[PDB]
Amino acid sequence: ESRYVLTGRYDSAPATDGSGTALGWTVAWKNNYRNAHSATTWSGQYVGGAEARINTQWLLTSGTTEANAWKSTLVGHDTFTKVGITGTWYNQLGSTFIVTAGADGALTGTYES
Amino acid sequence: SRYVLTGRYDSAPATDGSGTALGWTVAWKNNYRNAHSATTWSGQYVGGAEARINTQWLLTSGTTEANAWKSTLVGHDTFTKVKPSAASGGGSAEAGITGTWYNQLGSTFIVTAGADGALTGTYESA
Amino acid sequence: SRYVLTGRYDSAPATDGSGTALGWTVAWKNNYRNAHSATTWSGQYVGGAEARINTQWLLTSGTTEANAWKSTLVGHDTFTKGITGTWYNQLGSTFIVTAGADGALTGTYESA
Amino acid sequence: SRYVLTGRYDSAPATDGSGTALGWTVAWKNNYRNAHSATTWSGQYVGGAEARINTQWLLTSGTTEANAWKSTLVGHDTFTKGITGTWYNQLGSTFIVTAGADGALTGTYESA
Ligand SMILES: O=C(O)CCCC[C@@H]1SC[C@@H]2NC(=O)N[C@@H]21
Ligand SMILES: O=C(O)CCCC[C@@H]1SC[C@@H]2NC(=O)N[C@@H]21
Ligand SMILES: O=C(O)CCCC[C@@H]1SC[C@@H]2NC(=O)N[C@@H]21
Ligand SMILES: O=C(O)CCCC[C@@H]1SC[C@@H]2NC(=O)N[C@@H]21
Repeated sequence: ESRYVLTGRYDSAPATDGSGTALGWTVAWKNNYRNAHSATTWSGQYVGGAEARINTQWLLTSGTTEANAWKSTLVGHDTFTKVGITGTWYNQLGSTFIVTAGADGALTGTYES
Repeated sequence: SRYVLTGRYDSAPATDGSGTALGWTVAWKNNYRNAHSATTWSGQYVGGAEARINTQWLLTSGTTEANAWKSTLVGHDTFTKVKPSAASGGGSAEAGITGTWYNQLGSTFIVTAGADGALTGTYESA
Repeated sequence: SRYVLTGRYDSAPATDGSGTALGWTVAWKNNYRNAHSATTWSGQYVGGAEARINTQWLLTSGTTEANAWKSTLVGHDTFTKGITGTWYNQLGSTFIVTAGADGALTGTYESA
Repeated sequence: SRYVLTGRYDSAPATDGSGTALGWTVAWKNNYRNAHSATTWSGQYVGGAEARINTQWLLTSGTTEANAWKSTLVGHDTFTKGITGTWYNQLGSTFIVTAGADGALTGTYESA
């Protein structure tokens, strides 16, 4: 019930100069049980090493009438650590991110809030 | 040139007049170029008299840690539907979203909405 | 109704056709109401036949730590009426501002 | 190396445990340098043992129309030391502020 489909993209040929790896993904907050009529997108980068991390900023847009569109979108920032990109990650809110990074640049997985 | 996109949309939107929430991502790598960055668009599909996809976006570039404070640009794009621009409105979000769109910069957004929440297609910035 | 705003702007902008960087804050408290929140507009002034102030804004409400993840709204406002004057945006809010030689912005904001 | 800041904050915040909404602006010009940009920080003050100011910010650079699409950076800064005082963020930047009884924020900012 708390898990939702995610899909995204990442730079499958990142710079070799110490730069992180650019990526982003989306969750539409509808599953077979619940629907919040909203979607969040996370835009960020993967930073490998001992303390592998995914540092992001996100936009959460809710479906609204035109009259309420001015307040349709929340903005925030999430940092994820692994429990490379493929794997199970957790953020500071305790949300769980299960992800697979295809060789073609695709991000597929699930998110649980 | 053209880059793959993938994303998600609310496949059972509200019926109270609210728009349909959606989002998608482009990694700016194809087989010809790589900008080492990705943009995510978060927004909603609005139907009716003036169909639009209204978005805010975040463009994150790969950077060193010292430069991570400035890795992300923010902006907003409004998309107008050009193929087909004419619609009765039947088909719900899938029909409303599916097709070719252009934003205020003249970029081209070609997307298919289906399979209960999936968005696929191509993006071409101007 | 009306709220105090204060801000800053680049008092010596490039002359290469670039706009003038600026920003201002409204804390949504006046004598009669308090939404326990503040909006900041970050943007640029573009002078011309039809002068414009193009902005992105962040609206942070005071929240508990538990609700801090959803404390901040983001959006964009475009204002129509160099900087000194009365402007209105696409929601019909009224921005009344004075640009000082020091880079200061002072005025009042009234949201539709 | 310092730049003037001005802003606003909620001078009568909720008493429910909520933080204090605030915002401020820096136009990046002083008497020695001008980056032709402005940053606005929007966020809230959280009192207590370890007080903090948690923010999101927008840095808008003056640009020509063609470059306007990339005019604005977005980020988040967390400051540690009431609001009046000397604060530093996670970059090592220094924020020196005075919170006025009228809801004003006045001070100087120095980026790392
Ligand atoms: O309230 C909704 O509309 C759905 C819940 C979304 C939870 C958000 S997405 C950004 C942030 N990061 C998380 O892990 N959870 C919140
Ligand atoms: O410069 C890059 O790193 C890749 C190109 C980014 C183009 C951006 S994405 C947001 C905005 N909307 C568009 O249609 N184009 C720009
Ligand atoms: O609701 C609040 O917490 C205070 C009113 C906020 C109105 C917002 S500020 C950004 C946007 N631009 C406007 O003119 N109005 C809204
Ligand atoms: O070069 C500029 O355009 C002006 C200096 C910008 C420094 C930025 S403001 C946001 C972030 N937080 C800081 O302490 N420094 C950077």
